[PDB]
Amino acid sequence: SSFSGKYQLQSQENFEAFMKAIGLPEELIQKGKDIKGVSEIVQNGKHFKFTITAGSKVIQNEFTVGEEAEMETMTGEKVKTVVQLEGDNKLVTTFKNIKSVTELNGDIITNTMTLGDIVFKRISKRILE
Amino acid sequence: SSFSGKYQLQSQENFEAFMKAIGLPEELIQKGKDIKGVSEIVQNGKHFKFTITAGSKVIQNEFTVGEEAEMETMTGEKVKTVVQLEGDNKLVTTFKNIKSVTELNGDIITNTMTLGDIVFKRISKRILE
Ligand SMILES: CCCCCCCCCCCCCCCC(=O)O
Ligand SMILES: CCCCCCCCCCCCCCCC(=O)O
Repeated sequence: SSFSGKYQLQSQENFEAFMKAIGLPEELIQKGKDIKGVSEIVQNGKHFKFTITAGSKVIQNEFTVGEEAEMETMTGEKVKTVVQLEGDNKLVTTFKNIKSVTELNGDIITNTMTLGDIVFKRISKRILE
Repeated sequence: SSFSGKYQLQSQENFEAFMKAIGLPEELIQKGKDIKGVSEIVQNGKHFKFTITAGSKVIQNEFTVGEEAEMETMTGEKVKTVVQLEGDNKLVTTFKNIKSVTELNGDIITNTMTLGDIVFKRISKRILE
């Protein structure tokens, strides 16, 4: 129903391979790979505000599902894409050659980002306030 | 008693003035000045692990109070300093020309950094888990 909340990263798979493939500087990969930070989502209907801790960067994006949005990626590049709702608990988007699926299951969020043969997967858990 | 917790930034003063004074690019200042993120402290006796959300950057430092440690600053520079514990609720250190005081009262942390005539103050509140 609602994605809103604060989520702490629990585990992730293939961070280094994915970050190398998108061209992140090696120095930012090494300092960011072991950080387990907190991301915050604010949902108002179809409108989303994301404050994402990804490695050693904080990225803030907003968008409305189904509307074209301009989004900052991990490299700082801005991309124009549309985020779709699949079901009621999955956000799905494509940009460049990446497919991103954000799936909510109770207190667990799983983000899966596929780039060619690399699947970068983040599992986070809702902070219970 | 214990600093351990996740702390969400509530308010801050002189973020822009401090970041300009230490040489951060205006681009990074504008990106980060409105972010109200979560920082995490883990205390075990004299040992502290910090995961700090500072603007658009996440910085992860670790130190034992009273021992010289290398700490990453906002500029990416690693400084060697000693942090001391004053009482049970104040962390005090000085590096370059900055004095930093981190004070815990109840569930509120007040961080005050003084650089010349600029007092950079951050007020953050413990997330009640
Ligand atoms: C679509 C690009 C957004 C920014 C790219 C950063 C790479 C990681 C994105 C994961 C954010 C998904 C939100 C769930 C919480 C989390 O995993 O932090
Ligand atoms: C002294 C090394 C750290 C350098 C980073 C400076 C940016 C502000 C640091 C304040 C963190 C203090 C912990 C309380 C929580 C917070 O304010 O995020």
